[PDB]
Formats: sequence, C-alpha cells, structure tokens
Amino acid sequence: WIQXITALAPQAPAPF
Repeated sequence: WIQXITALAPQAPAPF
C-alpha cells in the first residue's frame, strides 16, 4: 500500500 502511493507520487506532477 505504501509502494502503490510511491509509484503514483510522481503521477501527481507528470499530469499536473
């Protein structure tokens, strides 16, 4: 669950 939010942490800035 911490690994899933780590992969998605650079997919807040990469779209936005």
